[PDB]
Amino acid sequence: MIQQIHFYDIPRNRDEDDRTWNPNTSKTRLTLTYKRLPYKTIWVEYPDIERVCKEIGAEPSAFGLLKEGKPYYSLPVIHDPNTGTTISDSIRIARYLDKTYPDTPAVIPAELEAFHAVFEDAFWDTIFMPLFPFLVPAACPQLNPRSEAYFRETREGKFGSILGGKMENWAPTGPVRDDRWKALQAGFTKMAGWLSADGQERPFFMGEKLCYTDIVVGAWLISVKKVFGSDHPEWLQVEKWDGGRWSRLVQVVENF
Amino acid sequence: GLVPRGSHMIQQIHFYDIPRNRDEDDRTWNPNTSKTRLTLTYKRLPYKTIWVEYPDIERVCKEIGAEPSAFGLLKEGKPYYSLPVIHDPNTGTTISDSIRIARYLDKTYPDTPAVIPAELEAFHAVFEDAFWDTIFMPLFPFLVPAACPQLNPRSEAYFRETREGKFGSILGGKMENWAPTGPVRDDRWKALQAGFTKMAGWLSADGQERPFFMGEKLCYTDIVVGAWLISVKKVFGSDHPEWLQVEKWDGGRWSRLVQVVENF
Ligand SMILES: N[C@@H](CCC(=O)N[C@@H](CS)C(=O)NCC(=O)O)C(=O)O
Ligand SMILES: N[C@@H](CCC(=O)N[C@@H](CS)C(=O)NCC(=O)O)C(=O)O
Repeated sequence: MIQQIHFYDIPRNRDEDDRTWNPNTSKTRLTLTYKRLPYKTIWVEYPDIERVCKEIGAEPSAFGLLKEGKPYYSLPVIHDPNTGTTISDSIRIARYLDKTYPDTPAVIPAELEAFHAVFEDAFWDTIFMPLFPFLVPAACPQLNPRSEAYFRETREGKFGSILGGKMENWAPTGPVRDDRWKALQAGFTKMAGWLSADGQERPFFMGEKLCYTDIVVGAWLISVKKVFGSDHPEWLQVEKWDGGRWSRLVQVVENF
Repeated sequence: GLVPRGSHMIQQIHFYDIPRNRDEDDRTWNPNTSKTRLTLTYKRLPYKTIWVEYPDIERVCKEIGAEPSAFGLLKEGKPYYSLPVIHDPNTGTTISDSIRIARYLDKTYPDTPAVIPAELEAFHAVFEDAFWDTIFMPLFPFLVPAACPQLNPRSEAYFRETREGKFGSILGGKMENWAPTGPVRDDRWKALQAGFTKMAGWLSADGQERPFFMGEKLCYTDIVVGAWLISVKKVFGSDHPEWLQVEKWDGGRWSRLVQVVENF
């Protein structure tokens, strides 16, 4: 028995039972629940993140990734009162939870680190960029007004010219939305090919044992399902892609 | 009297390789066949090399029962027959594609050091796609224009035609225009540099400097990287100023990996 970990999450404008949504933060929430570690959520809205980080003393995760000159403060962040430690960046948190609690199933063993880093770069071009003009426009009006104004302005300032300016132009219903939906499906099919490269259909990257890179894929899937709604026609298609493999993974991480 | 018992020693595996225009001992060079050559020597299995020119590869593959490795890589409707191929007379089995060859050798010779265990298969296929983008495409306008004039005439014509016909249109036309000395070569060299630093960054993602992707143990993934570096060295020459530059990339990681695969 130990104290509840402090898990800093980003809310949308919904009641608390439905307030979690974010892809990156879900990596850590799913890491905590896989390890069955007790936690409480502490909600921080987008425009308050760096201030809230600076006050509890969590490091930034990257540098100049929004404004070239200043560090990038992000969620997830955990504070573990059992050790007094504050950790930011979902992968740094996972290692922390591996080392602090060896009883829990290890998620990122040393043997996985370089291959998972390969995956993060593969996943960026293959899944994240095809998915971005879908998830981001859809999550934006779900935020409360201050969060939406910060989310819209920062993400339009960064990905704006690469996609078509304002978020309504990213995937507008028509030939635009059709082509991007195609390239998103291709990316998931490419990713299923990695999983079946030996001629079999393993459930997880390592085989039957699950690790952090399965959590990562699940976190983004859980985000799309939470943001679109589990009966949205575009989520219902994702459920069927590649033999329903993505549906099986979501089932796995939901039942952690 | 006394009469021989039949020996049961491991017979030389037949390794099908692509020559260049040099004598026997400097005849290997190719990065894909090097994957399998290195897999054989890492496992310390006996093998002999059979030389096949590029335009003869398909005929040889069909003659010996080697399946194609892909579909439509050169002509839209046509199977792509490629080297490396081994034929193992110890089992009568012919295998194509460096990766399938690695699986066959792991399985058939289980007392040799394992190179592609099952728990690596999906991560390694991720790597081949990430490696294609960040290493292979930047490297292509350097390695192919240097290798091409080193081939025997029959392979030279076939290699120039097919590679220019497939890639030249997005690299400036004919091979002489892919990376000519001057700013074009220099900007492509920077892209290749950054590709390798991206790859070194994978290996240092935990803040440490593991020698191989897994840690202290090498696997098939390190062999793939070494085969491509060994090919660059063999084609450019060990004293080429550009090869000497690669030896100083990323704190010398690739030089150390080349050293590793050279002493298999
Ligand atoms: N690489 C980080 C990504 C964290 C991240 O980018 N989080 C975003 C949420 S989508 C954030 O909080 N950014 C702060 C901001 O936008 O101001 C991780 O995996 O933890
Ligand atoms: N990636 C596969 C394919 C290797 C491959 O494409 N080999 C080339 C040599 S560079 C080949 O034999 N191609 C024959 C041709 O171009 O006709 C493998 O590792 O075996």
